[PDB]
Amino acid sequence: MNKIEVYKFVKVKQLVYQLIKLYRTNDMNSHKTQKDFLLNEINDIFKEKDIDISDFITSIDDVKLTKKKAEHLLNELKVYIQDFEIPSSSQLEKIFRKVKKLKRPDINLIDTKEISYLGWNDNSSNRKYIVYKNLDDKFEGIYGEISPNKVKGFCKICNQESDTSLFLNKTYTKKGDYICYDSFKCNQNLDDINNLYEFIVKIK
Ligand SMILES: [Zn+2]
Repeated sequence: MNKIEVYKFVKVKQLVYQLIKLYRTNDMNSHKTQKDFLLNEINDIFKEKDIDISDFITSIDDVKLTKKKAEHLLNELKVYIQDFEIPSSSQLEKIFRKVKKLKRPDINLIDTKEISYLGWNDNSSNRKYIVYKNLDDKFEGIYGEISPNKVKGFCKICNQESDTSLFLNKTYTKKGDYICYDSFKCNQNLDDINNLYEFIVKIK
């Protein structure tokens, strides 16, 4: 309501580092239009949700900004992040109703302001489970086979280069693609939940 999704925070962060790239070019005269662009993208992410960010905007509009100063201010923003809600045991069991033996994720390994989706591996069946909220704000889930033999490439969820493996959904006729073996690393890269929805749609 007065907070933002984890994936929007990843985007805000990506925009702040882009500002630093511009500042690294010692010629803000040529890059003024880009600067105002970046600043307005960050602000709009908060305007949508009625959060006052005219403050952080002022703070970051400074050619002498660097990583450290940015990170502190960004960490101060973490307070506005809508945490990922992890389903109860019965909700999880219902999502994966057909799975008789369901390995649960380790809640100690999970920071809920750092995930847009919950992805965890069951190495004993070479499986990955993925849980998320859909467009109607309700839980969905999928699982599939993922080989532990990783190959470097573009993850088809977050679109970045990572240690990836082929995730095969049942849908046999198998549908799938290469994704981050480690979904927690993926979630640090994922700047648009739509990317996950489009992956799901194409393999489901
Ligand atoms: Zn990824």
